[PDB]
Formats: sequence, structure tokens, C-alpha cells
Amino acid sequence: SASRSIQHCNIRCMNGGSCSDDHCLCQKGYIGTHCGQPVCESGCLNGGRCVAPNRCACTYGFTGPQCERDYRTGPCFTVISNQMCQGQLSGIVSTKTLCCATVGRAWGHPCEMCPAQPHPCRRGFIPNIRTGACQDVDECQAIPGLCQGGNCINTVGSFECKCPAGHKLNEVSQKCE
Ligand SMILES: [Ca+2]
Repeated sequence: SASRSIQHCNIRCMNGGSCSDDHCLCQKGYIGTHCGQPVCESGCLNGGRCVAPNRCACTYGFTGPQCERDYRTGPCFTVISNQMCQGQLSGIVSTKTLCCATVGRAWGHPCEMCPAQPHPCRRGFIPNIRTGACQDVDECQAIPGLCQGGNCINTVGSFECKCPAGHKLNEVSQKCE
């Protein structure tokens, strides 16, 4: 006894799909004929791409597997006219948010310039994406080495730089001189 007849489906199944009847019986959260399209439940973000059910693949710089944490890495620029973005450069990675709310200069590429305090709280604060509460940043820690002097300490609303004697903190260029 022999037969060339296919004792099963005809189409092709991938992605946890059962190949029966004529169409693929898709894995949970998969759609399409061969079930190769995953359900982008909460919507893709940052121009990503759906790879699994609700698993969108996220481009760069979003923490949390649902990329709604749009923290891109960028150089924090400290002084901008049409002339320079700072003038001595710096691989200070922080968020634009940080650089705008606190320090109030610019950040990113190519040179994204912003006012200081954006939200009506206090420049040294960022509205918690959880509570909504304006929280002070350890600007010292949150804007890597922005203070060029001796010590850098933090109060809410502003950081405190400790300068050697004779020196004088200049918050225009966070410089003790
Ligand atoms: Ca602070």
C-alpha cells in the first residue's frame, strides 16, 4: 500500500502554528496565513518592529521591553549659538531631559538646544514618569562630570560644587576658578 496523497495540510506553518484544515492555527498572539505576524498589542514604539506577541523590538535607548522610555544617548552640549555646541566637547551621556531641565543648555545629535526648566516645577527636577512628582536630580551624577572644580554635592533644585580656596564656582560653565 502506497500513496502520493498528502495525509495532512498543504500550506506551511511557522511560529507555533498548527497546520490543519487549510490555514495555519496560529500560536497565541500570532496572525496571518502561516502565522508569521505577531500581535503588536500595546503598539510598537520608537519606530521598532513587532517580533513576538506584544514584543516589539526596540530601536535604541529605551529601557523597558515596551520602549516608552525614550532616553536616547547623546552628548550634552553646554553653550550654543550658531557658532559652537560647547567648544571642548564631552562624552557626557545624560538625557536631553536632564540637560534641559537642569544645566539648561543642549543635548544630542546634531546639537539639540533647549531652554532650562521645561515643566513648572524646579529646574533641578524632572517629573517622575511614575508618580508625576518633580524630583531633584543628583545633577552631579546625572550629568557626568559637568562640574569642573573639586567636590559636587546635591541639593534639590540645584547641585552644590565645592571649590578650592580662591576659586569661585561659575554656574555658567560649572567652573571653580
Ligand atoms: Ca539636584
